[PDB]
Amino acid sequence: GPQPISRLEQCGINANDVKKLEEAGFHTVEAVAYAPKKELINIKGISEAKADKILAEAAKLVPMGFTTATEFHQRRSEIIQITTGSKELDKLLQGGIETGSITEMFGEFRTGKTQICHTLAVTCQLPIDRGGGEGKAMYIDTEGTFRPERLLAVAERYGLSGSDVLDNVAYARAFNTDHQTQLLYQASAMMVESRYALLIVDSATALYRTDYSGRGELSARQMHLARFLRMLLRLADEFGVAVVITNQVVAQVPKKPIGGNIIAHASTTRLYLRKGRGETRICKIYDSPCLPEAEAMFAINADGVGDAKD
Amino acid sequence: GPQPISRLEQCGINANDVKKLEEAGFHTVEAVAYAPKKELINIKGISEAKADKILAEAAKLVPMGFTTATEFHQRRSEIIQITTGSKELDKLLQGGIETGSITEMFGEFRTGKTQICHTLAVTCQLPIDRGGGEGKAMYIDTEGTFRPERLLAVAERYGLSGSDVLDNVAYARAFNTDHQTQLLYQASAMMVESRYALLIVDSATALYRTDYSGRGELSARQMHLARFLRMLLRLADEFGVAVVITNQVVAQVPKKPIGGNIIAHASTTRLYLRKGRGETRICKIYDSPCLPEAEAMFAINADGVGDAKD
Amino acid sequence: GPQPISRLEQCGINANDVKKLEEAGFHTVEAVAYAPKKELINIKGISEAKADKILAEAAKLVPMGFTTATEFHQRRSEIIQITTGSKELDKLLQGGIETGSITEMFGEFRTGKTQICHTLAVTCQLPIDRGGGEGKAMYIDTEGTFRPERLLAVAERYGLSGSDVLDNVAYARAFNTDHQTQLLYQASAMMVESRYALLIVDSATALYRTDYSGRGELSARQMHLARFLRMLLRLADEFGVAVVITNQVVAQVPKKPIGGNIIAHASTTRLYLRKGRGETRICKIYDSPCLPEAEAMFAINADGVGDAKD
DNA sequence: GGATCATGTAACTGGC
Ligand SMILES: Nc1ncnc2c1ncn2[C@@H]1O[C@H](COP(=O)(O)OP(=O)(O)OP(=O)(O)O)[C@@H](O)[C@H]1O
Ligand SMILES: Nc1ncnc2c1ncn2[C@@H]1O[C@H](COP(=O)(O)OP(=O)(O)OP(=O)(O)O)[C@@H](O)[C@H]1O
Ligand SMILES: Nc1ncnc2c1ncn2[C@@H]1O[C@H](COP(=O)(O)OP(=O)(O)OP(=O)(O)O)[C@@H](O)[C@H]1O
Ligand SMILES: [Ca+2]
Ligand SMILES: [Ca+2]
Ligand SMILES: [Ca+2]
Ligand SMILES: [Ca+2]
Ligand SMILES: [Ca+2]
Ligand SMILES: [Ca+2]
Repeated sequence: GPQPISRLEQCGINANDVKKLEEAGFHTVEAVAYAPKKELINIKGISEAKADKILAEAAKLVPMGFTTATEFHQRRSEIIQITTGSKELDKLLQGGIETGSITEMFGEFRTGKTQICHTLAVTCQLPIDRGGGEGKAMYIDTEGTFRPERLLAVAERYGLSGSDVLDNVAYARAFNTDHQTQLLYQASAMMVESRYALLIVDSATALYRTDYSGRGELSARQMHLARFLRMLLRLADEFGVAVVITNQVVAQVPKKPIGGNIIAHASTTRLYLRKGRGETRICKIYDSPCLPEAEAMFAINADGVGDAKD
Repeated sequence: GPQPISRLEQCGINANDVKKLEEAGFHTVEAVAYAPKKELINIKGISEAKADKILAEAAKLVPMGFTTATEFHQRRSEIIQITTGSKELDKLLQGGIETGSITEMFGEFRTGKTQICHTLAVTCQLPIDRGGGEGKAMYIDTEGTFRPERLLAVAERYGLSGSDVLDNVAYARAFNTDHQTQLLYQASAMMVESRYALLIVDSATALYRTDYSGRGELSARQMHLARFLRMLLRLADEFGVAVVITNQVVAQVPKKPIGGNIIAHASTTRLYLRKGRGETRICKIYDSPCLPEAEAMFAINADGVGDAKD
Repeated sequence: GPQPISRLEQCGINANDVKKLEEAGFHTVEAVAYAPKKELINIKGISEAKADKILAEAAKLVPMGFTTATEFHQRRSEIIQITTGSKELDKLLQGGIETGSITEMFGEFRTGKTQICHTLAVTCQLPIDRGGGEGKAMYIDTEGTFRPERLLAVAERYGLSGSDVLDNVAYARAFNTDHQTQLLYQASAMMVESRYALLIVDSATALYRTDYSGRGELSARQMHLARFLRMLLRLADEFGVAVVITNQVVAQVPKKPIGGNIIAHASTTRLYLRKGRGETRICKIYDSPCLPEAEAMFAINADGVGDAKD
């Protein structure tokens, strides 16, 4: 895991400065080592003469320099992949939902974006031997569509105790794009105390359509969204968590997701879920750096996402 | 219930600013805490130096941060669900129409969308022990199809006095999509004085088809509809009311509702009502985050929506 | 290849000064001969009386003066051009990706910018007879989208041993625009020990959008980007390497790359990759000093970039 | 013993 920022005290930085960084939003040596000098200068008391030291001290602990592709490949092969609850889907994602990267599943209504985010909120608590991620879940909602009774229905399918599952899911609701980005700063706090394995934002773009209405507000909403998606990338790098965000679609004037190019570039995996028949949906890999563009065929059963009981 | 915005006076904000917010459309601390900084800046007198304070003061009263899924589940289990007037329907919706979320029932003509909205306007006044919601009703109409004589016919079935029922239903007619959105701002006013348990918009999209005619006006009508549906979500969150909106259908060129993706995403529950035989209709769950896609079989009797008297 | 800066010791400069230059960022006589007097003065110990000598001594070894266009043309005709993995693309680039110049491929998501950078990371190790570049690869990533399993899939297609290929690719991740420019200084170190044939930055502008947010920060981000792109040009001139950088696009408010004029001028070749159908993309020459503006039609197969298997 | 001037980018539905 990541080293808490209090470790920096043992290096030459007084607690007055460290406690100035924790108030800014840094609760981990990684989060400071990743930050550029410009952000440290931007703190009310962190003078230039300090930030140069803080950065040079933090870089001593974390590896910034190069490495051969072998160490990366060997380390990457040990990355956790949370099971989706569907053998057909994991066969498509080659194991499951990666961690340390941003996955985005978009699709027309009813296609089960919130349902996948609900099983993932549970299976991410399974032991690694069972495909899970061995950690708590973190569910930021922007719709009011968080239904814990759907967490129990899948918790019982996997044998876990419904009591503990509803205790290892930290829920919060965003009421506007400002609160939504603010909950991420409070998220970095909680993520250094307990171990989280999955952070969910559902939906990641639902509030941006309405908070920025005028045609002149469009360039400002994509840039506010860009910082939000970058904040999400910082949590994945620093905490080794798995970020799953949910998008919405729009008609090409056939379905095409919203958010624009800023979200299509930032996302590493895009899953396009369309409805098939009855309760069986069709997930297709829209974008990925390693998976071939293919399709699967999962379902939405009374016990969460599963396979098409045909 | 929600705290009126005058409570904010006891914190450091002068009445000149509070009375500037009430003129904007905020009559509740929640409605201010949910609003983003951008909207407060947009008021004629609320400078940046104030909005940062107003937001930071309002957030002290209402909970914005995280919480475990247990507190949510325990609190969610105590949510009110208004009876539909049909045992078969409540068995489908698992208790009745939820509050604090947007329910949408669409369907071909005659299929009883206005009739369901008429019984709901009455049963939402029943005591909670009888399945109701213990509160007044709020009926925005965009068709002229509000018939109070149908409110009496169901008021007498439930034993309530027809006099009081027609006194606890606040009716208003929208003549265009602008007036329709304007009535919501006057709705937040009335909802903080009295206690409302149900807000109805029938129909929610009937006026959008005609107010925006040209093919180039389509992107502007979906965005005006997006703000309207977001205004509806703010009332459900802030006032804990139950929003029921009515849609229309169109032929796939078999029935498919209008409004597009902006209304399908925003709605949490979509009910598809088709005609069966005689006076018996068939409600089917088109979209929901917790209910399985099933069907029921209600009817339209002389005393409102009921069960198929077979 | 380029002469290491220790060769300058055999001329009249003491090791104290040379070791002062290597700490600055010069590890090659060329890199010193190219540097202006102003930069040498800027070192903590290199007085004016030294820099004039160091420059005049370095210029004795490397050719700075004029030459006829014949020697250049004869020498230019012997420049290496790394194969893209697609016969259709090499026919467009007339042989492949040039070395000693900055190539930039931009395009909407999914269009295979990271995939091209992945095959190029492998084929640049092929012997020159097979179209490669006979050298190691250098992959600076700013997205976390470096997938070594895609390096193996193309390594096996070309018969090379997957073990050695993942040993000749030096990977590093940039977490902000400061670290990104810092990795170039550590790159000049490694490039004088081993022989590199290709340096990759993917993406070259992804971090600049977010690190500089305010409208007033725009003039400072283009200038920080200008130095970065100049650092890239110094590596191409001094080390004879091939620099391939990846850009992102934005909507004209159809696709137009970001970075502004500073990156459009600095780039010598700009390739515009759009999606065609299925797995077949379309690369078009946006800017080049010698190639006509044409298009090709490659693909993204399970073994990397290739030709459209039609 | 004794004063003085100059530049630089960025998305979005609707029957017979
Ligand atoms: N308990 C359940 N058992 C079976 N199916 C269910 C259950 N709860 C919901 N569903 C089904 O799951 C689907 C709802 O999916 P979900 O709520 O994830 O959609 P979504 O992509 O979030 O949509 P939107 O854009 O409207 O928010 C519907 O088909 C619904 O019938
Ligand atoms: N008093 C009544 N007793 C019995 N049935 C009635 C009564 N009033 C209306 N109905 C029936 O209810 C149906 C009308 O339903 P309703 O007005 O809710 O339709 P709707 O979905 O709003 O339609 P539209 O799209 O045309 O507005 C018809 O079948 C009509 O015969
Ligand atoms: N192993 C594979 N086999 C076949 N196709 C693949 C494979 N891995 C990825 N792809 C395809 O390659 C494309 C991804 O391209 P790439 O990752 O290079 O895009 P990009 O230009 O970097 O995008 P972005 O801006 O999102 O980073 C997708 O169409 C994906 O389906
Ligand atoms: Ca949802
Ligand atoms: Ca992407
Ligand atoms: Ca009606
Ligand atoms: Ca919905
Ligand atoms: Ca990429
Ligand atoms: Ca150029």
